[PDB]
Amino acid sequence: SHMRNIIVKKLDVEPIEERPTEIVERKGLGHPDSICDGIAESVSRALCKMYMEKFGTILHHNTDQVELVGGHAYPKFGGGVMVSPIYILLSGRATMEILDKEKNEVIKLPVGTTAVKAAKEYLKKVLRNVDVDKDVIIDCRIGQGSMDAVDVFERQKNEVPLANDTSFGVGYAPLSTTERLVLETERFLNSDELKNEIPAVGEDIKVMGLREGKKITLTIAMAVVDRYVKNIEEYKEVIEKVRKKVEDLAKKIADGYEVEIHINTADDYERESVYLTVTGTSAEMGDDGSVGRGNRVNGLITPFRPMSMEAASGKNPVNHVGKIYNILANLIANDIAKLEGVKECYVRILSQAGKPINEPKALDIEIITEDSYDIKDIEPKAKEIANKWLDNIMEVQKMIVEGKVTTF
Amino acid sequence: RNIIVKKLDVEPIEERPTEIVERKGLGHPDSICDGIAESVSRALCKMYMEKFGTILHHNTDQVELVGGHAYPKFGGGVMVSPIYILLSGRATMEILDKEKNEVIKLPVGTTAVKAAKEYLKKVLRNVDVDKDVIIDCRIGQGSMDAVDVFERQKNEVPLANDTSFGVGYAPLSTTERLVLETERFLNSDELKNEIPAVGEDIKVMGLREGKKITLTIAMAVVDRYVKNIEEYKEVIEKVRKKVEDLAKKIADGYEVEIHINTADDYERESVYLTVTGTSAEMGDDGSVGRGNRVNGLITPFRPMSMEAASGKNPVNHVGKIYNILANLIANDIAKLEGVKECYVRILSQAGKPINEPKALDIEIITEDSYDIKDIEPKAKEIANKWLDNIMEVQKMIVEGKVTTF
Repeated sequence: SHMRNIIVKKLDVEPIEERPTEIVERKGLGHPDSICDGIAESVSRALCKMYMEKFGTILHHNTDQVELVGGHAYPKFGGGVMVSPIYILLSGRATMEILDKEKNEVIKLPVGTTAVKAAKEYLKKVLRNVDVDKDVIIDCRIGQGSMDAVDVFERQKNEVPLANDTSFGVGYAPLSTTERLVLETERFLNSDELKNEIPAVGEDIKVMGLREGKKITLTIAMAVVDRYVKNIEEYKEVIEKVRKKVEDLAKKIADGYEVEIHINTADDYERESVYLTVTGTSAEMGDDGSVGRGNRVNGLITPFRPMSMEAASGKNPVNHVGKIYNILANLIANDIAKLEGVKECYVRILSQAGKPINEPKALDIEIITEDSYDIKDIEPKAKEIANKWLDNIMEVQKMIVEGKVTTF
Repeated sequence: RNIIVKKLDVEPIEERPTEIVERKGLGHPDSICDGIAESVSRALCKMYMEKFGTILHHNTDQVELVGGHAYPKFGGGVMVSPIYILLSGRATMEILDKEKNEVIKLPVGTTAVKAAKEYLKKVLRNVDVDKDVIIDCRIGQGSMDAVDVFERQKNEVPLANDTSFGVGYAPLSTTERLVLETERFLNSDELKNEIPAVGEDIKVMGLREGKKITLTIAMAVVDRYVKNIEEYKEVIEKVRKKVEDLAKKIADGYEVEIHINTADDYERESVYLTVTGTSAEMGDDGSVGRGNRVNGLITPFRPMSMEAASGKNPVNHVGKIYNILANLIANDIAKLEGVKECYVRILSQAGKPINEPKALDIEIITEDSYDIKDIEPKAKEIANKWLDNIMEVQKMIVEGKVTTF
């Protein structure tokens, strides 16, 4: 009986698959932009766990500022050289010290050391061929603010925070064939199973998908680790080996479509100018990176779907509307898309400033129905799903801190 | 050429119930970074042209602003901690004299730091670039394979540096024009000279619901020009009236509400006061490609590209060229009779000439009682016209005749 501003509307347009063209991009884990997103969010999570240990609540912070400066290297067949380390600057702000006037005590939290440690551990986790001791410099200019113990006491209540702004979030489901193919391609090429078989495949993998009717062209930029290819011959074999595996993958999840696969199209086998790297990432020299310039929270870049321009990674998981709403929108859309009769679902949430974040000014649910289905039969199920997620909005916070949802 | 044209049968933008549009003004920390990034690129282009008569490889689309600290006060406050800015990205740092067998270093560092400081002085009137701002530089040499692609056919038609897409659309909706022109007006020299209290950090958000547009402005006020809270209120109300008169010009028929600095607390005198005219002094951070698209707007009800045009080289970086190109094509197609709305998406393939996109995608919402088959060939010609004159895009960018944010 709790009445929210939820809107369910029938959408009478062509579903995504029936539209003639589609363009989808994904920047893989080792791409400099995705490295920065990953670090930003890993630092946030680390700081959250820090605050939770000491106070049992999360204090205010935002670490959605991370700059990766390309290093210096000299790739060579058989093994190249890393000349200058990658430089990474951690920025943002985080609550550092707590002033307690009553008991006359001052607590200070390991903001800087936690941040640097978290960033370094994330790099070790994803980049197989980067020695973080010598190949990376992690610097930190995160602001260290103070806070009254009184406000900490209020935070420990863990009530639903009030929306500090009029902001929005957007999501949709399900993923189209192209979207699924782009996503799973990057995931597969960065899976441990494949790396074991083809160690030459670096983590800096970028996948572009172009659908023309029922034909999908995949264009892949794949950084090759030079110590695993002793000449151009072996380099070529890596490309064709990967190609065949991606062909097999496309036949599993995009059967019925015509699939074309292009890899490292900028290569020139004649001049021996190819996508060769020492560390398996263009972060080593070729390409710089920063936060919020790549994937959206659903892990994709989709100019045929609605996209928020806000960078979710590193944002305050407590009271940043944009981050929470973009994740929540994608969680709601995903569940509604499972409902019988729903072919396509779009969710948009708009906050009411001054009101709890789970009491939005408007939540729009647009549904393309399957044939012979009545939107009015779906609507009550859909509104229930939305209200359920809104009721459990604090659990969504936990999911983020526990890394159970993606921010890029 | 791979030019695709489609009729798009959806509700036009103005007829949609809800519309949200944002613009970050020139003084906003994110737009500062975008502007600095492009200023560095333009400067390096000029420097390379002077020494070699050609533009050498670079991509300075990386600028990080770490917020400083300040202490604003009625009549004039003071900075406490300087604003740290890091110039980053790629550039041709040196050339090898194979004949003399010596490396010759190019003035990238001095050129970049100078271009950065000059831009700040141009967009932030009340900043002291000596004590308020620190500008560091870590621009480095680009990879060997990237420079190779850049040099393969620079003399002919350049080869795409990468596989990327830009987007564009036309025309602008009433809400979009209102947001865009609101910021531009308040950040115009004519206005700021009239009302020196108006800082350049102006964020404008437009929320349309039906035929009602709520215009929300966050405007930094320069504290040296407001002696008290009363004078502060006078600035707010004076700007408000200016925006009202503007709304009557370009948003006739719409109920336009105007909210300025909604977080202000007049009782506690806790308002949007600044020393420098930017929230960069308030510990707020900024970086490149976190704000406006090349059309100058953030538009979730429109298609967008995540590529950041600012700082990228105007020679072979499709992430810049195609976003500018898509906008140019969209504008022309929108002029055609029968075209209500136009959407242009241009995809590259790394290694292929920039005038040979993997796909040049066009969508058109036709006016009522208009055939797409009549408009279709008109659209292709416009697209072909521009691809034939793709080198003019570089020219327009280097000559600073187009915005990147």
